[PDB]
Amino acid sequence: ELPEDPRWELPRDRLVLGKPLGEGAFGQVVLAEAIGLDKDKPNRVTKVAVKMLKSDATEKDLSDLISEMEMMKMIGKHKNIINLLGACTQDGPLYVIVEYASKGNLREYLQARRPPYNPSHNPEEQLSSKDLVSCAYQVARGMEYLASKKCIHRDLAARNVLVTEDNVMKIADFGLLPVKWMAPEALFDRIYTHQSDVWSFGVLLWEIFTLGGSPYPGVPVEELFKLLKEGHRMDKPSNCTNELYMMMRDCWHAVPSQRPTFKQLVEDLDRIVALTSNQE
Ligand SMILES: C=CC(=O)Nc1cccc(CN2C(=O)N(c3c(Cl)c(OC)cc(OC)c3Cl)Cc3cnc(NCCCCN(CC)CC)nc32)c1
Repeated sequence: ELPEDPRWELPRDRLVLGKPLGEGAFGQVVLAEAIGLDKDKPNRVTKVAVKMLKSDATEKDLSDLISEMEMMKMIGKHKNIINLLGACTQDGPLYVIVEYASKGNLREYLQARRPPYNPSHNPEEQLSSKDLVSCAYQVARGMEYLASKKCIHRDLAARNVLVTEDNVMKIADFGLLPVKWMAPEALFDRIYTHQSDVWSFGVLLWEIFTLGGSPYPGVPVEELFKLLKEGHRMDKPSNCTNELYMMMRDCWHAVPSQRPTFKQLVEDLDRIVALTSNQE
């Protein structure tokens, strides 16, 4: 069986399992309430997300779940990633307990906040110019942290960033459609690096300032890798500054070594957030 780890072990009865949050590839996720997660305050209830194996699951799904958990232990804590909070490993089925993000993925969040095409049946308040740039900064901070711990994401996109109740951006699914976020060298040669994540961040920036737009709209998968070699880049979003468009373009450098780092992107975005007003 799985060995115990008392750094992360929470008893099974301390977890009140709630409604489904989504069905992942490795397993199913559910909303839950953890009693006495902070052992200093044992009478408190904390809303958490809980990952478990599906009904029709195999030995490969178990080892991938265990690998994700163990990877999350090593990477450590940061405000702008989904953090490991605990695990139930002993009594029966494996539960992996992580932070909960009540507002869902960044793409749907942004799409819902478009002016009333807005696909949501429940629209929300429009995001200011400073809010959009702040979102990019936080996502860059998370990636800066992940990169500093030698973690290569391999699928950074607005759909894999989650948003908390307090509107904190959190990188999701980092311890493991998609071709349009891949750098040419990842798409062609399967070479994933921190620089290929930087390319992906550029597509994520374009998602932010299109309020969750589909990149390369109407472009087939077969056409894209040719068009990227020819030097095609996405045009500036209608409601985007030239500075922020230049940042996307720098992320989309054909030569990987010429892309900025997340360290530098965080510094550039820090300056732009200060220079951007809330009145816009
Ligand atoms: C819009 C849906 C949406 O974004 N769904 C979604 C997207 C990605 C991931 C999930 C499921 N889930 C994980 O996989 N997460 C996750 C993550 Cl990101 C992870 O990467 C490090 C590792 C995990 O297990 C080890 C889990 Cl469970 C945690 C999580 C946190 N908050 C939510 N809120 C949905 C709260 C969504 C509730 N919505 C109403 C139906 C709000 C619009 N969902 C989480 C759901």
